[PDB]
Amino acid sequence: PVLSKDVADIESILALNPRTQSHAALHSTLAKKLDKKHWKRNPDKNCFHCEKLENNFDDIKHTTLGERGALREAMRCLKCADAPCQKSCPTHLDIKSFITSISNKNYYGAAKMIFSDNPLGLTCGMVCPTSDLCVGGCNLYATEEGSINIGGLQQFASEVFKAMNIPQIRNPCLPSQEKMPEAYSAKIALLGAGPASISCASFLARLGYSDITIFEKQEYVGGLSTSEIPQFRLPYDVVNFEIELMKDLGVKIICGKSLSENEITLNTLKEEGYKAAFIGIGLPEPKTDDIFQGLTQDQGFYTSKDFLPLVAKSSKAGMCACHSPLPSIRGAVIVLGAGDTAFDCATSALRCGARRVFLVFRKGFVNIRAVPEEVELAKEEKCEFLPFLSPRKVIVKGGRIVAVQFVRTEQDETGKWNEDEDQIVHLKADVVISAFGSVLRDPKVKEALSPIKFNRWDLPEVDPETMQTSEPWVFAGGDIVGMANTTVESVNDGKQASWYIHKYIQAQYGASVSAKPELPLFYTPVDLVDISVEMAGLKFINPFGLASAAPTTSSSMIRRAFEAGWGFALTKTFSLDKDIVTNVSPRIVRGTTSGPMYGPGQSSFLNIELISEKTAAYWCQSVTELKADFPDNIVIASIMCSYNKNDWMELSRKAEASGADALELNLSAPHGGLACGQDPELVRNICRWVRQAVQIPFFAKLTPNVTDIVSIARAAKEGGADGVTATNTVSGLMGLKADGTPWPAVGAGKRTTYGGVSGTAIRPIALRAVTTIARALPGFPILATGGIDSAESGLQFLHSGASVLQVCSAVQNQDFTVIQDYCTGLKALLYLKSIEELQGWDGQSPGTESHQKGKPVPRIAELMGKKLPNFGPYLEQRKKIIAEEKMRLKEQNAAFPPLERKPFIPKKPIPAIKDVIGKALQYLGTFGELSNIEQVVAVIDEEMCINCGKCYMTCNDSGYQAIQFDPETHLPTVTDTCTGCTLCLSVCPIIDCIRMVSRTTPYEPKRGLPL
Amino acid sequence: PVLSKDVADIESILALNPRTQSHAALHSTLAKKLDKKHWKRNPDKNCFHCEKLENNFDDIKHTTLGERGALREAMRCLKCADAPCQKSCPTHLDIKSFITSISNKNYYGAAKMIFSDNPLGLTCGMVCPTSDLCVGGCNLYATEEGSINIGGLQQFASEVFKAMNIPQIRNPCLPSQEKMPEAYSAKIALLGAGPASISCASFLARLGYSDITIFEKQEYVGGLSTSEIPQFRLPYDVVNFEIELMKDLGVKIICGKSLSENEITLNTLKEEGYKAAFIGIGLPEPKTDDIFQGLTQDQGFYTSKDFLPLVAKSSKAGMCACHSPLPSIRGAVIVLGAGDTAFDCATSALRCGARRVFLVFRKGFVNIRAVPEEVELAKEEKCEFLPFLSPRKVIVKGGRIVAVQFVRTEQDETGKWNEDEDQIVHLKADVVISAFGSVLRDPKVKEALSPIKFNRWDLPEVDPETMQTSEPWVFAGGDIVGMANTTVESVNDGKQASWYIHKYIQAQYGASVSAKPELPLFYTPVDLVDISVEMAGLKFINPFGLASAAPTTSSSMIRRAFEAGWGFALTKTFSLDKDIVTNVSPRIVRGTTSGPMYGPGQSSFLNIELISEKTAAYWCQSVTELKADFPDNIVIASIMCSYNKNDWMELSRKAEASGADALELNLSAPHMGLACGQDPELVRNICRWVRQAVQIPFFAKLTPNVTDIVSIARAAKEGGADGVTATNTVSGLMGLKADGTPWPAVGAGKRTTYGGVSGTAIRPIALRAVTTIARALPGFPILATGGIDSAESGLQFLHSGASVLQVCSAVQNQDFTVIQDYCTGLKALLYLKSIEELQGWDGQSPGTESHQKGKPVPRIAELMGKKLPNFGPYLEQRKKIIAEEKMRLKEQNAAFPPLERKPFIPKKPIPAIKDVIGKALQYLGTFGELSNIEQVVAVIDEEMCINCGKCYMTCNDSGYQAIQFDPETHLPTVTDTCTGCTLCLSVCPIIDCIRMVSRTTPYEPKRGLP
Ligand SMILES: O=c1cc[nH]c(=O)[nH]1
Ligand code: SF4
Repeated sequence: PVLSKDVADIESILALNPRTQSHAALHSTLAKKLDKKHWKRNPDKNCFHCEKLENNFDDIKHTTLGERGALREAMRCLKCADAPCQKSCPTHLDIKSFITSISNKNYYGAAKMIFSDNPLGLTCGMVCPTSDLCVGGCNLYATEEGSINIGGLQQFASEVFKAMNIPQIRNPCLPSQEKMPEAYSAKIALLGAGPASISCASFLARLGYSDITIFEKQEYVGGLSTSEIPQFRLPYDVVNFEIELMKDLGVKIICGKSLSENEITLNTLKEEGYKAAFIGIGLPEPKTDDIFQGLTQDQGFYTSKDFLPLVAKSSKAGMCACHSPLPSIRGAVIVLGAGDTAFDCATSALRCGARRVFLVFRKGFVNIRAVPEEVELAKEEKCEFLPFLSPRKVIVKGGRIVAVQFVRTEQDETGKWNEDEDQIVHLKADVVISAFGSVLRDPKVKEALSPIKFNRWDLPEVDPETMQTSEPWVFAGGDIVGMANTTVESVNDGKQASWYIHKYIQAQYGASVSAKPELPLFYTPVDLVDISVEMAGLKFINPFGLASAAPTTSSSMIRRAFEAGWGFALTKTFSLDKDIVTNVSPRIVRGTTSGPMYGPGQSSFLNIELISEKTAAYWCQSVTELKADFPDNIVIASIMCSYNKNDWMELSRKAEASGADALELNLSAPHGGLACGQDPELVRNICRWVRQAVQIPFFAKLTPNVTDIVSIARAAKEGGADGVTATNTVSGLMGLKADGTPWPAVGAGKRTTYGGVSGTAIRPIALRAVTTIARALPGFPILATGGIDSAESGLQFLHSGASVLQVCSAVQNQDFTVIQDYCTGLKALLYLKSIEELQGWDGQSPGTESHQKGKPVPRIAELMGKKLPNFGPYLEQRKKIIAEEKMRLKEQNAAFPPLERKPFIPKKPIPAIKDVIGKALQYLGTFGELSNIEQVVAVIDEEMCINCGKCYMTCNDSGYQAIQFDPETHLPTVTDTCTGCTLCLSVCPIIDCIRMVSRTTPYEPKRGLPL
Repeated sequence: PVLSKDVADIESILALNPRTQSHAALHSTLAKKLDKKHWKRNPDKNCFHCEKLENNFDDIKHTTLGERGALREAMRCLKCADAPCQKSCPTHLDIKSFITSISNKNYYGAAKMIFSDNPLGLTCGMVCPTSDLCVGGCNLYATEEGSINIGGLQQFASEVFKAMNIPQIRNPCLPSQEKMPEAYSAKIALLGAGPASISCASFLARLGYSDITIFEKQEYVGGLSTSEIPQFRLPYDVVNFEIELMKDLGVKIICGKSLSENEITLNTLKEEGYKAAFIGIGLPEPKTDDIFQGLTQDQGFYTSKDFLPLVAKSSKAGMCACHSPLPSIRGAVIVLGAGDTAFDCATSALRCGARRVFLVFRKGFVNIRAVPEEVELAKEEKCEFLPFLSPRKVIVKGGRIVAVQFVRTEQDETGKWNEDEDQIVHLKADVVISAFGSVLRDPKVKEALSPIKFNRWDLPEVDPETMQTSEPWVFAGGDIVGMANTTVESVNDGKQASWYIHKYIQAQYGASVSAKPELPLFYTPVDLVDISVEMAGLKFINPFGLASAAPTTSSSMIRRAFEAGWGFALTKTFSLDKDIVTNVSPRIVRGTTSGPMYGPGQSSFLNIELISEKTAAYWCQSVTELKADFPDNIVIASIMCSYNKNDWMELSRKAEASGADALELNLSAPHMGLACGQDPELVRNICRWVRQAVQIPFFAKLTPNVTDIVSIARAAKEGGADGVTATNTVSGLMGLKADGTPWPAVGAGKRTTYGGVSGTAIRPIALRAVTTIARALPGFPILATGGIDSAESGLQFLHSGASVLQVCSAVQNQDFTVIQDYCTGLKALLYLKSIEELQGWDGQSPGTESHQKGKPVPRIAELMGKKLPNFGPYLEQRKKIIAEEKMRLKEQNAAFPPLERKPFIPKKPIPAIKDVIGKALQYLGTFGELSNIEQVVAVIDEEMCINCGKCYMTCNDSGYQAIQFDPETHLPTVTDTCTGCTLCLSVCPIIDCIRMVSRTTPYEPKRGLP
């Protein structure tokens, strides 16, 4: 037949494959109106109709991220200097550092950063009104694509850390507590177990106090995070996780005991030997309207303090022993108020069965107090909003509310709010929920706080810098102070107080504290992991070092790198005076290797820079200064000579006499390829010359621009080198302007020369070079360089036979502080190798569960395998099915078993660096050692698919035409003609939506004709 | 001194540099509350006052993109198969293709795609309610980051094309005007110069009709795009630009003529010899309420039909000859309605000086019919919204409105709407604008359409598939038909009608048309540019071909590539039967060369694939078939043998005998490396054997994995090759999982071997190889391979000395249709070299100018030199400066210097491919040939800066500590210690914010010691 034509079955496979177009298409406006329905993803503006939410407490946050989404968004962040988002965070989170960690897949280091400054970091990531806080200051607001989703990123890293089930540990800088000063045994009382006291108690325990007790009124802990914030925004297991992290530090919590006359008072505390007290009881009473006096829940009237804890008790497994019936809230519901309380009452009422919800405001839309994020959740669930109304009468008939009468409110010229008596509204409703806010109005609670001063708002007065009340041993924070209105500011109040409580207690025991506040960071057992490594007789405190490059232009720069934590550093390559060089400009440019993406995370640079412009005398003196000040940090002098025996011995002896721990020989000088590093005989002789001249170890820095880099490495070993640095830059031309001129272009003539490519774009070249050397010359020390930009990629190089890791381009893309990310990331990766329960993870990445847009898909029988993509009529069918399950799960009200949280324990010793070096090399082989019997095929998880057809298009025009793409559902199916080439997996936007599995059917290679 | 320590001056410059912190920070809640306001970028929820907008008609669209933002968003689009965004677009725009073109910097090809299906492509990008159309179908809605900004991308590409000032041309597929059949001179009339008629006339002109007249009532053209849609959403120069493209086709517009019983009627048109008519007059009258009859504008009452045209005429330069004043709208304004019209009245009233605006509507918020995009503009400008209110009477005192009395409305059991007489709102107001919608009511207009049938809605009845009325020669579309809600649906109405008008006219002249409607595309002189090239005695219809790789796995794929338009193709490498290979799996994986970014635009792939698993007989038969069916497309047979003279001669003769235009020798076989292609002696011998065996040209495919690729290129030439392909893949390992297992991992043993890296990550290596071969062997044909993914990158290889361009990974990332992007993009790059007025562009990219969020910075004397970043109290000061000049601009009032938009003409010959090949080599040389006297320094454009400090951080930890970063404004300044290394420019997220300029102060290399 015609071999180069598709048979009919393939032609039909290809039916939806893209084709070039020679005419404009004709589609009538009516046909287009009818077709639009089928593909619709987003809310339909014409839908007056809210879908059913009864008993549906699934996550509704727009900000929740999965790993795929988190990685994309962390890479987008500019990671700014002196960042304005951190300025705008009330707990001063180092957002730049934690987002950097996320971008490098170091979720532990990110979470550690987060919890060091905010012990409720996961709660805050979910509930912070970021548009009025950190995100409000984000520099990327100045771009069309907009500000960073900081809260969703914070939530993601904290959720991953929660899943690792690692405990908090006592501050490892402290002495053993037997040898702590008596002052740290002072009895400390905190009142109320909400965010403020949890934060305060956490920071005090970090400081070393061993007798800290939170007295909580209720039977449950967590404050409003537990009793009122809905489960569909803040899951209760988050609160429990943060509480258990506190209790890891020894904080005790006693429920059932109140700050109140005839119970706990400041007097009883003092008489019982408590030395300090923190008041964190919040605002316990609802703000009331006299109009509603006498109305009962039986009639359908609630305050927010009645209603929200009723919903929480029935929806938060682990709050009570009670399995509360969800309140039956049938009919029309009036919610009064314009803060967070009102909007959570409105969405919660829908979960209780409300038919319609009215949010009524005394003022206008311009005056809502909740942030636009929280408003949007009520708007998208079709709550109705009624401005400029003040309630006047409630109509009760038949024992139940049937209506509320309102009057119109207005402003005048002076801007005073009047009520117009003749302008009334009669609104039919079955349930009324007042959500005006909260107050402190309990005389017995205020009496228990005698004798502290209260202000005009009848709240305890504090110094806003120290949180101290008018009694020096009594501090206060959170909602009770009437300044904070957010979880993060309540957390910050307790943070601020902890330092000055510490100051006060220490002073009572006759001890001073430092004038500069110094609260400890957050620690786990991961931080005790040893990441030192020995190589060629040198001891490295960690395997990360600065390559000989632009970040080591000046020795002052190395000094700051050592102060930041870098384990070692190379000098910029230097030479004898007679070889002094002069740079041109421009000389370092961004790579075009990943398209027109500007800013953070450039995939390469190209440079036409020479060796150091600074003198050997400068470098030799600098090496002596750096080694005197940083004896545990390895300093390697990089040096270059022309092919001259006297020159190489003179220079190498000068560098050794300066005190360098080792030398690195830059083999780039030309001679007679062209560079000495490209000729094995020249490399052997240079190494022999240097070996005769010095006694300290030295390493030959190899170029990758050679046919056989193993032969160059072997030559250096034969000549006496103690190791090799693999590799220098790859020779390239980065591109041309459309007029043909180069970049970089030097002078009026716009000239250039070939430069060196660095960064992640050359990492496959460097990894292969390290691997081939490590396999051909086993045990010969390798210092790796080329695209290392994270602990994860560093570990790939260690696994491939490198002992230590040089970095340049990742610092050019950022700054020296990436070292803290690399060190915490390597500790975490090694630590997790000891945890049996996490063996399904890939490093710090949890096994990918079936999810849509960061949220797990409901595991429902009738929802699975029914060909229901997430659009058009199929989505409405999924909603129906989800709604029907939620109702079924209601009529049977069992299942309250929230697992008790217990940390995982290492089951083997934590590997050291020496344990992982070279351990991936066994998997490498020749092609003849790869099985062609054990073939695979692709398989697609339709629940994760976002219907783009990229797998189909890649198999059609780059593969085997083996995927069926459904014209109505846009769901792909791999068929039996798959060859397992794996291109589809490689182009799919969803991580792990496509998997390769063992082929179970007979396999025949497609040969076209016989043989 | 201590050389390794910073002196006090440098320690001061480093003050804001990041440092690893040792402790948790202490900052009181009060202090944080005060400091927050200094850095604030976005709206403050606590601010209830509108920022004053009087006479401010600057663009307020959230969707507008500059080039930097457009490139990011276009790379993000998945470019989907059977894309649902296109299904949800009423004009069926190929969104996948035009967005692909933008991502490849081919803005001409994008614009051509847009205007091919939508002749108002720029208007629609600006004003489409995309959440109810294309964007509402976007697959990326299923991701956290969300749907693609399709309209903003459409707007960006069309705006660049508008700036190129290139005209539309007559359909080049048509016969000369001389030889057109008589039917195409039929006199055609269109009524109304709005979107519907502009579209219909445009498509009729494309089909070849030469006598098309649009009759417009007003003295201005463009319909509601001109008369009512505000200048701050749709600038008038967009309308003018789209009209002039239509006029390029010969469509005539006559203003001051109306369809009305006493002027133009269907009868008079028939009497005058018009053979077809299209009714596109829209809905000319406002819908009114009895409650407002008698009220004048001087009493404070307007309809939207009265108000919005007054604001348009005053704010749209060139819309009228009469310069006219902005309406005097003072005090509180009530706008009645909840559609597009009402929200435009509300925002336009703030431009006229309103103190307060109430949008009042009779149903609830859930009932608002404008799209959320439109609502948000009024909300962000602090308009108040009053639901459930219906007007009952207007209070007039002293000759002017003082208040409107409303009654509350509600929804009962049925859902039917009631009015509550006892429940009243007395709302003070000085101005009332009714924006209830629009109707056709004029009896003289309706009588002029006799005798076509109207429907119960009192609108002309049409067949919804043909747009034909009850009279066969009269069609209608747009708002007048009552289906279209939007500019794009009106455009599509005219597009639909044009085919069936064409069908009717042809049949009236005794001619049939195709059973399948076939409207022509949009054409410009760019499309006539010749991009053919000769190389090694072979003629290539274009320089783009498929590399020997996975896209040529089967000859049926090469067939579809040729049908798509690819100039040439390589077979997958094949061998003799005895050398039959068997592939393993998995064997092709995504690159990790640009981090964890999945989906489109992978920066590399790695493969451990072998040569073809299909036999020589299959490939030889297939080459014969392909050369039979595509004689003008070049087919190159890729072949490989072991180091055996008889084998290479046998296989090359078999491929030659099949009809291959040329052979490509794959030198990857094992025999200073282990592959034949790594040793010049072996390459020279292999080429010699093949040269003795065959007479057609052959090319040696060179590996980059060699010390000196010139040596193996010269060996191929010495052996008799007619050229070389540079280059094959780079040897690499793409990475390991955290447990040490590799990817790809083959079998239960999880084994791998070294693979070949392809894609954009290897482009610097391939460009180096091509340029160095072209300099060493001048004139020797080079076929380039490695990271070619656009016409722009292809042109870099032609400039580097290649003649033709092989592609693999860009197709793996997409599909065969990228060839159309490559071809139009290369035509555009060559065409633009002939346009003197555009010499300051870089290819298709206009010269970047001061912008923030892709919107031009106002060049006002008071805003500049004045250290005002776009945040906190500085932003307030900027908006207070801007607002005062807008008021000053209300008086310093000009609108009488527009610009006759005349297209740029080539003023030099358009280069052929042969004219550009090798032209970059003149700039390449040794390091010694670079000047070290002509040094540069960095300079930052503060108006474009977004205050991230990345320049500062890079100079601090990778440079010369030469940048000051201000602690209060977060603005950087380059100081005199700059060395011009250029790292800061290279990391800045804003294109062209940092510039390198010639050093003017004395230059001294920093030596450390003397
Ligand atoms: O060895 C060197 C010197 C300058 N630039 C590089 O990339 N490598
Ligand atoms: S990197 Fe660019 S945007 Fe950022 S501060 Fe520097 S000049 Fe401004």
